Parts: sequence; structure tokens; C-alpha cells
Amino acid sequence: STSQVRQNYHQDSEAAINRQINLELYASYVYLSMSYYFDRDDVALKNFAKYFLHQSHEEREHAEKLMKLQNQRGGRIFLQDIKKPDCDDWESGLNAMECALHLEKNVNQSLLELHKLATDKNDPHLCDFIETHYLNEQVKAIKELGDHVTNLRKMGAPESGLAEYLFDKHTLGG
Amino acid sequence: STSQVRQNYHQDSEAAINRQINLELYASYVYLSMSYYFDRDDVALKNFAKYFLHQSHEEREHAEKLMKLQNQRGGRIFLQDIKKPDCDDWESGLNAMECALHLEKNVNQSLLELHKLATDKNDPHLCDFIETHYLNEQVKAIKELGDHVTNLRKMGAPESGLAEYLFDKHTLGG
Amino acid sequence: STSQVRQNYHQDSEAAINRQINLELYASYVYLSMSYYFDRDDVALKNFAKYFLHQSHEEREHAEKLMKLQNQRGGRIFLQDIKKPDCDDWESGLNAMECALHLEKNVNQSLLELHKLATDKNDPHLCDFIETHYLNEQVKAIKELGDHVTNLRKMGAPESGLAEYLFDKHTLGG
Amino acid sequence: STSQVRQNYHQDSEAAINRQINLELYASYVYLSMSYYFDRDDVALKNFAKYFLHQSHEEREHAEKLMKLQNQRGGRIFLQDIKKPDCDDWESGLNAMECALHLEKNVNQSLLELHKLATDKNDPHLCDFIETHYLNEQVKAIKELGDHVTNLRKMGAPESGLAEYLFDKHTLGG
Amino acid sequence: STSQVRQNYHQDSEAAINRQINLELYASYVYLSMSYYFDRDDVALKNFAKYFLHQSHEEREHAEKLMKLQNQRGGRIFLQDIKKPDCDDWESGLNAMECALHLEKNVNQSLLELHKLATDKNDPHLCDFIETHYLNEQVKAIKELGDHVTNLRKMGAPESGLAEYLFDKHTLGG
Amino acid sequence: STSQVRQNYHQDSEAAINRQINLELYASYVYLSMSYYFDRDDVALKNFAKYFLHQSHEEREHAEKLMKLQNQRGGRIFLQDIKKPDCDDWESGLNAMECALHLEKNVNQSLLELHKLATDKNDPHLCDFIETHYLNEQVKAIKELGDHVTNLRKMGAPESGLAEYLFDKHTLGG
Ligand SMILES: [Au+]
Ligand SMILES: [Au+]
Ligand SMILES: [Au+]
Ligand SMILES: [Au+]
Ligand SMILES: [Au+]
Ligand SMILES: [Au+]
Ligand SMILES: [Au+]
Ligand SMILES: [Au+]
Ligand SMILES: [Au+]
Ligand SMILES: [Au+]
Ligand SMILES: [Au+]
Ligand SMILES: [Au+]
Ligand SMILES: [Au+]
Ligand SMILES: [Au+]
Ligand SMILES: [Au+]
Ligand SMILES: [Au+]
Ligand SMILES: [Au+]
Ligand SMILES: [Au+]
Ligand SMILES: [Au+]
Ligand SMILES: [Au+]
Ligand SMILES: [Au+]
Ligand SMILES: [Au+]
Ligand SMILES: [Au+]
Ligand SMILES: [Au+]
Ligand SMILES: [Au+]
Ligand SMILES: [Au+]
Ligand SMILES: [Au+]
Ligand SMILES: [Au+]
Ligand SMILES: [Au+]
Ligand SMILES: [Au+]
Ligand SMILES: [Cl-]
Ligand SMILES: [Cl-]
Ligand SMILES: [Cl-]
Ligand SMILES: [Cl-]
Ligand SMILES: [Cl-]
Ligand SMILES: [Cl-]
Ligand SMILES: [Cl-]
Ligand SMILES: [Cl-]
Ligand SMILES: [Cl-]
Ligand SMILES: [Cl-]
Ligand SMILES: [Cl-]
Ligand SMILES: [Cl-]
Ligand SMILES: [Cl-]
Ligand SMILES: [Cl-]
Ligand SMILES: [Cl-]
Ligand SMILES: [Cl-]
Ligand SMILES: [Cl-]
Ligand SMILES: [Cl-]
Ligand SMILES: [Cl-]
Ligand SMILES: [Cl-]
Ligand SMILES: [Cl-]
Ligand SMILES: [Cl-]
Ligand SMILES: [Cl-]
Ligand SMILES: [Cl-]
Ligand SMILES: [Cl-]
Ligand SMILES: [Cl-]
Ligand SMILES: [Cl-]
Ligand SMILES: [Cl-]
Ligand SMILES: [Cl-]
Ligand SMILES: [Cl-]
Ligand SMILES: [Cl-]
Ligand SMILES: [Cl-]
Ligand SMILES: [Fe+3]
Ligand SMILES: [Fe+3]
Ligand SMILES: [Fe+3]
Ligand SMILES: [Fe+3]
Ligand SMILES: [Fe+3]
Ligand SMILES: [Fe+3]
Ligand SMILES: [Mg+2]
Ligand SMILES: [Mg+2]
Ligand SMILES: [Mg+2]
Ligand SMILES: [Mg+2]
Ligand SMILES: [Mg+2]
Ligand SMILES: [Mg+2]
Ligand SMILES: [Mg+2]
Ligand SMILES: [Mg+2]
Ligand SMILES: [Mg+2]
Ligand SMILES: [Mg+2]
Ligand SMILES: [Mg+2]
Ligand SMILES: [Mg+2]
Ligand SMILES: [Mg+2]
Ligand SMILES: [Mg+2]
Ligand SMILES: [Mg+2]
Ligand SMILES: [Mg+2]
Ligand SMILES: [Mg+2]
Ligand SMILES: [Mg+2]
Ligand SMILES: [Mg+2]
Ligand SMILES: [Mg+2]
Ligand SMILES: [Mg+2]
Ligand SMILES: [Mg+2]
Ligand SMILES: [Mg+2]
Ligand SMILES: [Mg+2]
Ligand SMILES: [Mg+2]
Ligand SMILES: [Mg+2]
Ligand SMILES: [Mg+2]
Ligand SMILES: [Mg+2]
Ligand SMILES: [Mg+2]
Ligand SMILES: [Mg+2]
Ligand SMILES: [Mg+2]
Ligand SMILES: [Mg+2]
Ligand SMILES: [Mg+2]
Ligand SMILES: [Mg+2]
Ligand SMILES: [Mg+2]
Ligand SMILES: [Mg+2]
Ligand SMILES: [Mg+2]
Ligand SMILES: [Mg+2]
Ligand SMILES: [Mg+2]
Ligand SMILES: [Mg+2]
Ligand SMILES: [Mg+2]
Ligand SMILES: [Mg+2]
Ligand SMILES: [Mg+2]
Ligand SMILES: [Mg+2]
Repeated sequence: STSQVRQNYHQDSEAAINRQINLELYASYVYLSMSYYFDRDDVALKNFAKYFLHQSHEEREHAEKLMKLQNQRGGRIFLQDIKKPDCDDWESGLNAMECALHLEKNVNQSLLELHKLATDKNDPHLCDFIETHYLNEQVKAIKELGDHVTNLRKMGAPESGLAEYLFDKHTLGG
Repeated sequence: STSQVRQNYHQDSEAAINRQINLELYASYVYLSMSYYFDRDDVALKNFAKYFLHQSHEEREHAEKLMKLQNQRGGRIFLQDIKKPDCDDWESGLNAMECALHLEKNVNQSLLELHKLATDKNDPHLCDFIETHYLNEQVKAIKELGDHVTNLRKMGAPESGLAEYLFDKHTLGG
Repeated sequence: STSQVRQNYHQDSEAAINRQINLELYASYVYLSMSYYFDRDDVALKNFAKYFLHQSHEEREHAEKLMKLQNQRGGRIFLQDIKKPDCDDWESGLNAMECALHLEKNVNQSLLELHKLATDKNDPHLCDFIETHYLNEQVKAIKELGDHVTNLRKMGAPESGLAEYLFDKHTLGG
Repeated sequence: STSQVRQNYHQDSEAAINRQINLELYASYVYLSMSYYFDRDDVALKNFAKYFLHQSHEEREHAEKLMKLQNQRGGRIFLQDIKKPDCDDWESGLNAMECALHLEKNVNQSLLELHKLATDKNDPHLCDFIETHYLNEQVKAIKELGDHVTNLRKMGAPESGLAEYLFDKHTLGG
Repeated sequence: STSQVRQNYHQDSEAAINRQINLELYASYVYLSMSYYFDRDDVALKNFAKYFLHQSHEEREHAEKLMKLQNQRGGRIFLQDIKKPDCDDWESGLNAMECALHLEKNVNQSLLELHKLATDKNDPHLCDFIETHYLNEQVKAIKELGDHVTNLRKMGAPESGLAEYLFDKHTLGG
Repeated sequence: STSQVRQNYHQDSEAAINRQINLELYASYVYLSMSYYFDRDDVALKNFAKYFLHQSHEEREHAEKLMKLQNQRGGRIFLQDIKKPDCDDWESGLNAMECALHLEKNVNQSLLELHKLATDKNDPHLCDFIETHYLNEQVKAIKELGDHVTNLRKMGAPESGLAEYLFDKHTLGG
């Protein structure tokens, strides 16, 4: 039976929102894994660890907002397994930042495909939701990660452990 | 090569900590799923939703503390997929509370098996970690969920939607 | 029928908790009796009276925490008569302090037997409960009472009513 | 030998005060038992539990004031065993309230018999003590418990677990 | 003659506590020596000096708590010479941090042997004392020192005097 | 090779400063031992214990200032074992105060010999250091301990446990 609230909400959009919820939860899990890598005693970069833990908690918030959207529009949430991150060892601060850049660009591509679907189904509320809450967040995240990668490369990372140490203090510390 | 920090930390304990990290992340995901079920427009119990979202965020903290422990002791974190919850539809406030009770007792049983292992490997630091940060938390969680189940049953849930409405306001609201 | 909360809680542990509840209530009653002895007009040591009344109220709190534990774990409270203290006349400040020392060491021995049982039944939550809330409390109580007995003996109690008077002011007063 | 303070204090009054001390301690123990019944996971009415625990602590204060009176008048305190409550399972909020009503009327009858004795022995200080500190307290307690019993009966207790739940929140909660 | 407070306290446990007191005083002396090495005009790392002086004062507190425990349990303190540190010249910030790591792991091993003894003598109060006040302190200390060693190695210490200078400012300074 | 800072600092003065550092650490250890003697349950004079613990921590500060002096002048610290106190049992408050008096006069004699050496080597900076930071401290310490010994003797210590009790409260308490 049709939800009493549902209006102009295509079944393909509903399914795509469920896919996006899984992707945001996956991103949360990737950042959680990265964070505790930097907490290892043989890595020991505490501001890298705090930066990625914050990004993990952000992504959980991104997922919860999409779950709230699904219910606002009268769709039904269907959850899937959250796959483990492809990587147990992230190697260095520079490599983790490059992996985060690549993650945040795949999430953006998924959101752009979701916006194209919403446009094709003439769902301006969903278009505005994506634009307002997700697309500029992603552009800002990608720009920040690019900036971080550039600085770590210019400073001599990953071979310079002094580069990663000083970036941890001065950019992330900090 | 052996971590420079590692002392009295058995390889079986290290593996069991990695298993427990996955279980805590799984519990976080179960509570996330339960929370947004109560946010559906055709369920609409906002204090059930907030209660379970808080429990989800707690469990993420439980996982992060175990990741920090692994690194404190010189073990190595190895992550696995976070399985989706077995349930997409949690049916009622009473049923979700019963499922949470059953989840929090399985997590407790895993922690008791972890404590038995730590005891068998003569690891008093790990025993104290489990006792201090996990075992009484679990006893309190189980007692609270039992209390909630009892009240919902006595009030007439799940058949009485008025019971679940009033429990949402007065116990969870609240 | 089994409590919906009960997990890893042996029936022998449940019975031993009920025994301990009675012992804590008994200790509360002993200290109540001691307190009002020092309120008699022919004893008249008001800080001895306040010290023992505080210890009485503490013990009631110890009993209530064990009652809460019984319910947290899904056991059932069964109460017994609270026996009157073996003594109506406590004779002196020194003698009451010696009787309190002997009481607080019997309570400790009961708690150590309860911990041995919890250990034998592989109940780490109950072990941690006893260690966290009871065993160091008892060690501190026993040490304080020993200290008090020593000072009263060194000052010349019980034969010196001036010793007990001055201890009442300066140590208990006070 | 006669206390240096004793004046106009009959030996029968002294004995009756000792009886009343035991009764007040018994009442304290009854309310303690009732309180933790409502803390069970299969009863779970936390404001019933707090209400009865407060009444328990009140009664201990009633006992201590009578112990102080005994010494003020030059009598000698003699303590007896505190009998366990006649009931381990109090069945419901309504039944516990009825049992408390019956307890508070038996305590009142004992205090009225104590006042008749004080009157017959021409002890106006003891009459005034009873009137000032005990008799209106009892009338207020009995009226409050009657009010509570009436409301629980009108709301449909004990068969309505919703009645007891809502009384717990709104009258005792509360 | 037996202390009036002593209960369930084995003579082997008493002796082991005296050994541990000496070890904690020794650790205090090692850190004192390390601190003033970094105060030399030809070493001149003032935050290394302050870090180790703080660790020295901590260890004195660890010793004093064990002396208080000995008396709480009715044992008798017997002191031994505090041996001088094996090292007059600690060579570098990295080497001192490695020596501190090795010291804090030997202290941990002594505390684990003390806990095994307490367990074998069925002394749950002493087990809880060790777990509560010592074992997690040690795990945290060892993890922090491991982290410090890792960062100094990654930054290029000891050959890079710039590495030790910058670690002194940014991690210890500071 | 000669320290770049060293000027007018004789090698005999450098060695004598190292001897004095050991003596101050020894004094710290003596007072630590005395403090915990008064913490025993069969001694139980808590203000004697706090007085001596404070004196212990003072002496550690005296040692650290001499270590800083050694480095200020370009000398090299060389540490020796800290001998255990000659006494495990200090017998009484009066005896401990007499032992402290004798300790503080031996430390003074060592400082006067150090000043004679500095004078003979025409080292006015070292003379002024000793005069400014040590010699009047010692005169004050010796005068205070003499005062304490006198009062304890006049009050009837050590045979009067009441004397030591009251001195603990009124002079040290206090
Ligand atoms: Au990778
Ligand atoms: Au990978
Ligand atoms: Au990657
Ligand atoms: Au990557
Ligand atoms: Au659109
Ligand atoms: Au289910
Ligand atoms: Au299911
Ligand atoms: Au379930
Ligand atoms: Au379920
Ligand atoms: Au263990
Ligand atoms: Au007795
Ligand atoms: Au007796
Ligand atoms: Au006794
Ligand atoms: Au006794
Ligand atoms: Au256990
Ligand atoms: Au009954
Ligand atoms: Au009954
Ligand atoms: Au009844
Ligand atoms: Au009744
Ligand atoms: Au009267
Ligand atoms: Au060395
Ligand atoms: Au060496
Ligand atoms: Au070393
Ligand atoms: Au070393
Ligand atoms: Au133990
Ligand atoms: Au001596
Ligand atoms: Au001696
Ligand atoms: Au001496
Ligand atoms: Au001496
Ligand atoms: Au001079
Ligand atoms: Cl639609
Ligand atoms: Cl559709
Ligand atoms: Cl799946
Ligand atoms: Cl990857
Ligand atoms: Cl922007
Ligand atoms: Cl190991
Ligand atoms: Cl191993
Ligand atoms: Cl996997
Ligand atoms: Cl399920
Ligand atoms: Cl608790
Ligand atoms: Cl069970
Ligand atoms: Cl069983
Ligand atoms: Cl009985
Ligand atoms: Cl007795
Ligand atoms: Cl303590
Ligand atoms: Cl009379
Ligand atoms: Cl009479
Ligand atoms: Cl009796
Ligand atoms: Cl009854
Ligand atoms: Cl009134
Ligand atoms: Cl209502
Ligand atoms: Cl013993
Ligand atoms: Cl023994
Ligand atoms: Cl020695
Ligand atoms: Cl060394
Ligand atoms: Cl921690
Ligand atoms: Cl020179
Ligand atoms: Cl020279
Ligand atoms: Cl030496
Ligand atoms: Cl000596
Ligand atoms: Cl002066
Ligand atoms: Cl005085
Ligand atoms: Fe996201
Ligand atoms: Fe958890
Ligand atoms: Fe107790
Ligand atoms: Fe009463
Ligand atoms: Fe230590
Ligand atoms: Fe000194
Ligand atoms: Mg509908
Ligand atoms: Mg997806
Ligand atoms: Mg860390
Ligand atoms: Mg982000
Ligand atoms: Mg699957
Ligand atoms: Mg648009
Ligand atoms: Mg837009
Ligand atoms: Mg925007
Ligand atoms: Mg290594
Ligand atoms: Mg697992
Ligand atoms: Mg909502
Ligand atoms: Mg929880
Ligand atoms: Mg896979
Ligand atoms: Mg244990
Ligand atoms: Mg524990
Ligand atoms: Mg705890
Ligand atoms: Mg049941
Ligand atoms: Mg018993
Ligand atoms: Mg009085
Ligand atoms: Mg006590
Ligand atoms: Mg009976
Ligand atoms: Mg414990
Ligand atoms: Mg404790
Ligand atoms: Mg008389
Ligand atoms: Mg009676
Ligand atoms: Mg409760
Ligand atoms: Mg009442
Ligand atoms: Mg009897
Ligand atoms: Mg009146
Ligand atoms: Mg009145
Ligand atoms: Mg003795
Ligand atoms: Mg040793
Ligand atoms: Mg300096
Ligand atoms: Mg330390
Ligand atoms: Mg020797
Ligand atoms: Mg512990
Ligand atoms: Mg701890
Ligand atoms: Mg040079
Ligand atoms: Mg010397
Ligand atoms: Mg003490
Ligand atoms: Mg001094
Ligand atoms: Mg040697
Ligand atoms: Mg001068
Ligand atoms: Mg001066």
C-alpha cells in the first residue's frame, strides 16, 4: 500500500537513496579504519587520527540525513551489509589522504548520478536536497583533501617522517 | 617484527580484540537501522528514534576504545566487513527493544569469552580493561532494556499503539 | 520462568547476593545501635554518635546497591529477618571501635567468599561489581578503624574518659 | 542506679519507647523491601521504588528520634531483632500501597497506645513529644496512602499495567 | 604479634609489596637522572627535562600509595637502598625515551607477577588495587613512550638534533 | 673537552656538588620512610605522616636545584646509589623528630664544608648559591625541629601516647 505522504517520488529514486545510504555508511567505516591506523604505536600521528575520526562521524551524519529523507518522502529504508574498507594498512599520512580524496570523489560521482536521476524524474525537492546538503559539501571536502595532498607532497612525504610529523602539528593540530 | 611496546599480549588476545571491534561496529549498525525505522512516517516515534541513535553512537565509541587498546598493547587492527542487520523492519517499539536486549546479551557473552581468554593467558591489564570499560556497561544496558520491555508489555504493546506512544513520551522523552 | 535479562548468573551467586544483602542490613543495624549508645546522657560523646550513625546510613546504601544488582542480573530478592546486634551496651568508645573493626572484617570475609564463588562460576561482571563497589571500601574502612583503635589505646582509653573526650573532639569532631 | 537526668519517666513508658523503636525499624525494613521489588526488571516502576525508599529512610529517622528521646529522659535503649517483612513479593503497585496503608495504621495504633500510657502516667513531656513529632505525621501518611490507593483503583490497577505506569509517572514522578 | 587489621593478607604478598615499593622508588630515581641530563648546557632540551621530572614525581606517588596499602592491610614496610640508575649519560632524547620504555615494561612485568601472586593467594582486594591503580597506568605509559619513540625515529633522531629540538617543542612543549 | 659555559668552576667543587646531590636524595628517602611509618595502622599519626612527606618532597627540590646548578656552571652530573635509611622502625614521634634533627645538622655540616671549599677556590657565585638557597633553610629547619623535640619532651613523649596525639593535632595539624 502507498505511503499516505508519498508524492512525486519515483521508485527508482527511492532505490538510489538506499544505495547512497550504504555508500555514506561505507565512507564512515573507511574513515574509522584510517583514524585508528594513525593511533597505532608504530604510526603515532594523533592529529591525523582525530581528523579522520571526525570525518567518520560526519559521514554517519550524512547517512542519517538520507534515512530521514527516505522517510520524509514516504520511501522505505532497506539496509545492506557495510563492506569492510579495501585496506587494513594505509601506509602513510600522504597515502591515507590520497585514499580519502579518491573516496570523496567516488561519493561525489554517486551523488551526481543521483541528481541526474532526480532531474530525469522531475523531482525538484530531491534535486534541492542533494544540492543543499551534499554537493557543496563534497566540493569543499575534495578541495581540502587536494590541498592536504599537495602540502604533504611538497614537504617530502611519505619518505620524510619529519614532513608528516610537522603537517600533523601545524595543519591538522592540530 | 615485534612491536617495541608489546608485552604479555598473546596473539589469541589480539585476534579476539579484532573480533570484538567488528561486533561493536555491527551493534552500532543495528541500532542505526532501528533508529531510522522509528523515523518512518508510518511508525513516527521520535523518542524511540533518538534513543536508538544514541545507542548507535555509544557503540561506535565502544569500537574506537578497543581500536585504541589494540594499538596501546602493540597489536595490529584488522577490520572485516560490517554485516547488515538481520532485519529491515523492526515491527514495533516492543520488538525493537526485545531485539536490542538480545543484541546486548550476545555482546556480553562475547566480552565474557574475551575475559576468559585474557584470564587463561594471564593478562591482568586486559582483564581490568574489559571489567572497567565494558562489563558493567553491559549489565546496565541489559537491565535498562529489560525494564523497557517489561513496561511495554505491561502497558499492552505492541497491539496498543497508545502504549507505545505514551512510553515514547514519558520513558524515552522523552 | 527465566527472567528475560538473566545471562551467566548462577543460582548459587543469586543466593549468595541475598545473603550479603542481609549482612549489610545487619551491619547497618549494629552501627545504629552503637550510635545511640553514645547519645545516652551517661555516655555523651556526640561525635562518636554521629560517626556511627553515618556508618549505619552507608551500610543501608551498600544493601540497596546489592538489591539493585540482584534485579539488574535477573535474580530475585528474598529478604530475611535483620537480627538485633549481639550487644545492647557497647561499654566505651574503644570497645565500640573494636567491635566495628571486627564487624567490618567479617563483612570483608563474606565479600571475599562471594568473589571466590563468582570466580568459580566464571561471572566477571559480578567479580568486577564486588571489586569496584565493595572490596576497597572495606580495606579503607578496616584501616580507618584500626587507626582509631590504635589512637584510643595510645591515649589511655577506656579507663581515661579524658582520652575518649579528646578523641571525640579532635579525630571524630569532630 | 538512677540516671542523674531521669524525672517523671515511668519504667513502663521507657519499655514502651523501646517497643516503638523496634516498630519504626521494622517499618523502615518493610519499605526497603517494597522499594527494591519495584526495581526488579520484571516490575520496573522506578518512581514507586524511589517513593518507598524515601519512606524507608524517613522511618529510620523516626527510630533515631525515639532513641534520642530515650536518652534525653534517662531511660536505656534495648534493641531487639528487626523481623523481616512478612512478604517477599508485593505483587503490584496497588497491593504495595495497600500494605503500606495497613503498616502506617498499625504504627499509628501503637503510637496511640503509647500516648494513652503517657497520659495514664501523667507524663506531659512524652505526650507532647508524641503529638508534635509522630501523630500528625501519621495522619498525613495515612491520608496520602489512602489517596494513592483510591487513584490506583479508579485507574484500573492492578490488572491495568498502563494504570500503574501512568501513576508512577504522574503522581510519584514522579 | 598480628596486626589488629590484618585479614586475608599473605606474608608473601606483604614481601612482594615491599619489593614493588623499592622498584617504584628506583623508577623515580631513573627519571630524576634523565630529567637533569636534558638540563645540561650541552644537551639543553628543557621540555624533555620537564617531561622526565614529572614522570619522576609520578613514580614517587606510586611508591607512597603502595606504602599506604601496606599499612592499610596490616603489613610492615621494610625499605631497601634505592640503587643508582645504571646510566649517568642518556646520550639523546631518543635513547632516554627507549630506556624509559624498557623501564616502564619491567615495572609492568613486576606488577603482573604481583597480580599473579595475589590471585594465587586468593586476595581479591589486592588484585583490585593493582588493576585499579597500576595496570592501566602502565599500559598508558608504555603506549605513550612507544608513540614518542616512533615519532623521534621517523623524524631522524638521534643524528638529527633538529628532530629532537622540534619534538621537544611540539610534542613535549611543550 | 671543556664545557663552553664553564668559568671559575673547580673540579673539586664539581665533585662536591655531586656528593651533595646524593645527600639531598638520601635525605628525601629518609623523610619518605619516616612519613609512611606514621601511616601504619599501629602508629596512626596522620599529621606526622604529612609533615615528613612534605619534608621528603622539599629535599627532592633541593637535589634538583643542585643538578640545575651543576649544569649552569658546566659541570657534569654523576649519580650514585641512594642508600636506604639506616632505620625501618622510627619508634615514636619524638624519636623521628630527633632523627630528623640529626639528619638536618649532618646536611648542614656538608653544606658548610661545601662553602669552605668554594671559598678556598675563590668561587663567589657558588658561595652565594649556597648562602642564598641552602644555609638559612637549614638554620630554619634545625630550629623548627629543635622546637618540636622540646615540645614533645615537655609534653611527656614518647611514653605518653596522648602527648604525641595532641602534638599531631595542634602543632602539625595540623
Ligand atoms: Au590501499
Ligand atoms: Au588496499
Ligand atoms: Au585506498
Ligand atoms: Au589510495
Ligand atoms: Au530536479
Ligand atoms: Au527481526
Ligand atoms: Au529479521
Ligand atoms: Au532481532
Ligand atoms: Au528480536
Ligand atoms: Au586476568
Ligand atoms: Au559486646
Ligand atoms: Au555482647
Ligand atoms: Au561486638
Ligand atoms: Au567487640
Ligand atoms: Au570473575
Ligand atoms: Au503480602
Ligand atoms: Au505476605
Ligand atoms: Au502486607
Ligand atoms: Au497488604
Ligand atoms: Au500527658
Ligand atoms: Au644506558
Ligand atoms: Au648504561
Ligand atoms: Au637504559
Ligand atoms: Au636504554
Ligand atoms: Au585476586
Ligand atoms: Au634509628
Ligand atoms: Au636504626
Ligand atoms: Au636516626
Ligand atoms: Au635518631
Ligand atoms: Au666565595
Ligand atoms: Cl509518488
Ligand atoms: Cl514510481
Ligand atoms: Cl547485504
Ligand atoms: Cl583502499
Ligand atoms: Cl563554499
Ligand atoms: Cl607479548
Ligand atoms: Cl603469543
Ligand atoms: Cl570481511
Ligand atoms: Cl534481527
Ligand atoms: Cl551500576
Ligand atoms: Cl543464567
Ligand atoms: Cl544456575
Ligand atoms: Cl528470617
Ligand atoms: Cl557484639
Ligand atoms: Cl584507596
Ligand atoms: Cl522517674
Ligand atoms: Cl517507674
Ligand atoms: Cl530479639
Ligand atoms: Cl505483608
Ligand atoms: Cl497537616
Ligand atoms: Cl499521559
Ligand atoms: Cl592474614
Ligand atoms: Cl601468611
Ligand atoms: Cl639494602
Ligand atoms: Cl640504563
Ligand atoms: Cl585508557
Ligand atoms: Cl673552570
Ligand atoms: Cl679545576
Ligand atoms: Cl653507587
Ligand atoms: Cl637512623
Ligand atoms: Cl629567617
Ligand atoms: Cl586539647
Ligand atoms: Fe558523505
Ligand atoms: Fe558495545
Ligand atoms: Fe557494608
Ligand atoms: Fe514511623
Ligand atoms: Fe610506577
Ligand atoms: Fe636538603
Ligand atoms: Mg498508509
Ligand atoms: Mg551503494
Ligand atoms: Mg593515541
Ligand atoms: Mg568529509
Ligand atoms: Mg549477507
Ligand atoms: Mg537544479
Ligand atoms: Mg541547489
Ligand atoms: Mg550549499
Ligand atoms: Mg618496531
Ligand atoms: Mg566478531
Ligand atoms: Mg522524524
Ligand atoms: Mg547501549
Ligand atoms: Mg568482502
Ligand atoms: Mg579479575
Ligand atoms: Mg574490574
Ligand atoms: Mg565499572
Ligand atoms: Mg519474563
Ligand atoms: Mg547473611
Ligand atoms: Mg545527643
Ligand atoms: Mg563503614
Ligand atoms: Mg521469622
Ligand atoms: Mg576490580
Ligand atoms: Mg575501587
Ligand atoms: Mg549516674
Ligand atoms: Mg515493637
Ligand atoms: Mg532500577
Ligand atoms: Mg511514611
Ligand atoms: Mg535472637
Ligand atoms: Mg500536641
Ligand atoms: Mg504537628
Ligand atoms: Mg596490635
Ligand atoms: Mg624490588
Ligand atoms: Mg635548564
Ligand atoms: Mg610514567
Ligand atoms: Mg647497605
Ligand atoms: Mg580491576
Ligand atoms: Mg583503571
Ligand atoms: Mg662543547
Ligand atoms: Mg654524598
Ligand atoms: Mg593513613
Ligand atoms: Mg626540611
Ligand atoms: Mg651499585
Ligand atoms: Mg649569602
Ligand atoms: Mg636567605
